[PDB]
Amino acid sequence: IAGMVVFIDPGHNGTSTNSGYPEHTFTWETGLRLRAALNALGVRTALSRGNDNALGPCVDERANMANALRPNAIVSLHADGGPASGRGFHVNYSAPPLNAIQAGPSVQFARIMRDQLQASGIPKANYIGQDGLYGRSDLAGLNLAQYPSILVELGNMKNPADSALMESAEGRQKYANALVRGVAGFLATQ
Repeated sequence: IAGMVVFIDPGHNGTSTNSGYPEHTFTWETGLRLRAALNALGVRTALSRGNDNALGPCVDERANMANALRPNAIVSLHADGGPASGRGFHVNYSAPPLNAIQAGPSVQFARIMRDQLQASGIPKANYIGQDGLYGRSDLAGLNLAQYPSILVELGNMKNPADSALMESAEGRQKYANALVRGVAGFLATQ
C-alpha cells in the first residue's frame, strides 16, 4: 500500500462532549494519529485543514481539494451529538450512487472499515444505520466525491462511554488504530 494516497478530512462544519471537548478538536487529533500511522506504512496523506482554529474550510473547497488529489481513499472523521444513550460508530457512504466509484469502491471501503472498527474494539452504533453502516443521500461531501470515500462517525459525543474514549489520548489512539486497519485494508484491495 506504500505510495498510495489518502485524503484525511477531520470533520469541522458537518457538537461537543459534556465537558466541552469539541468535535473539531477530537477529529483533528485523531486525524493526526491516523496520518502518522499511515505515513509509517509509506502511505501518502493530506489533511483537509492545517490547524484546529475555530473556523475550517467549506464543503466545496474540501471536495475540490480531495478530487484534485485523486486519492486512493478519502476518509472523513466526525463525531455525533444525538441522544446520550446512543453510542458507537457508523460508516456513512453515498447511496444511491452518483457515479461508478460511489457504487462500488466506496461501498467496499465502507464495509471493510466497518469490519475493522468492530474487530479493533470500537462498538457499532446502537442507534443509527445497520450493523455499523449507513447508506444515505443527504450529505453533500460524500455525494460530490469522485474517488473512494466514506465518512466515519466514530461515536456520539454525548454518550458517557464514547466521550470517555474521545477525551482520552489513549482512546483517540485506539480509534486511530482501528481507522488505519480499515484504511489499509481497503487500499490492499486496490
